Amino acid sequence: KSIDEQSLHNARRLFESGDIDRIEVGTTAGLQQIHRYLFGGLYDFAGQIRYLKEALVKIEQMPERTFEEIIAKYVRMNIAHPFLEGNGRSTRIWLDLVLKKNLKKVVNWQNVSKTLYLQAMERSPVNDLELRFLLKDNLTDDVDNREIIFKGIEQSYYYEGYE
Amino acid sequence: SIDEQSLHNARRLFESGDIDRIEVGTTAGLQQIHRYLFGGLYDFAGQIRLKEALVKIEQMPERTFEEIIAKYVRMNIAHPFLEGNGRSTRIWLDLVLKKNLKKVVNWQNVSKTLYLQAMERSPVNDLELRFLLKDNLTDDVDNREIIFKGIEQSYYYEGYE
Repeated sequence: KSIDEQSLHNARRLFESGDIDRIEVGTTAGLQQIHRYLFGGLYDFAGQIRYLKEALVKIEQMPERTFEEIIAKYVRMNIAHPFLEGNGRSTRIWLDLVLKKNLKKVVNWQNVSKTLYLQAMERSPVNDLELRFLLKDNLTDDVDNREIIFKGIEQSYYYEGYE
Repeated sequence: SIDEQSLHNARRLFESGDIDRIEVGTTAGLQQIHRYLFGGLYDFAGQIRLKEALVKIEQMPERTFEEIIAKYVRMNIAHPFLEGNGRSTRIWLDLVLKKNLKKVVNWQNVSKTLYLQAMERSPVNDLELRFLLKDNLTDDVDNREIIFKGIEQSYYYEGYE
């Protein structure tokens, strides 16, 4: 928990300090920046990519105009699994930045049940319908609300077992 | 994946014979193990997160089983690393047992539930821990079956399987 607990604080600091605004949106480098911030000083491979290189290039080039397009891009990044660890927590922040830029909305994760999220994610390689339906019902335009942000981060970490 | 990659590191430590260059019963020695096990995984691999306490601990005698276990318990309470204390310290314990008593713990026969109970109790009383580990000592310290199966059990203690 000590690794996860310190990462949780890093995630909170990322938004509080406003450093989140310096993260490149929708790119591999951006995802690396997030991973580096979250696990810097914890994982030796923080911000480091574990073919995979060519797949990531194709993924970041995917369009981000619609919710459906954004989710499709998110699902391949998840399948890509670019880091040894910390993929889900970093990618979910990665997703929100993309949603905020293009749709001016983010996912209110605190209202996204663990059971429904994991099922939808597990199913997404075959069909992302479950994931699209779940996340779309939980979009909010209140993208700078700290309650939504901090509670969202807590839920995100809850998805992987930290509490 | 971290645990899986670390498990291979632990296996290589004995396979390569690098285990024989590890300093026995010292803080620096424990750091060497931790570095070997989690190098390239933990940023703080081999690094202490206490220092004066560690100095006192490594100076503790290793003449008897009872003394070694007392030293082991002390190191456990110290919790010198942010993570990976248990897996690295158990290797640390075996080296001390091998050096002084020519025995090691046959971990594969040490039940997880019983081990965790004994460890939790050890700060109050190490009787449970001493008894459990003593029944599972073996002088066959170079048996590779015992070693590799032992490492697997050690990693199982913290939840990896």
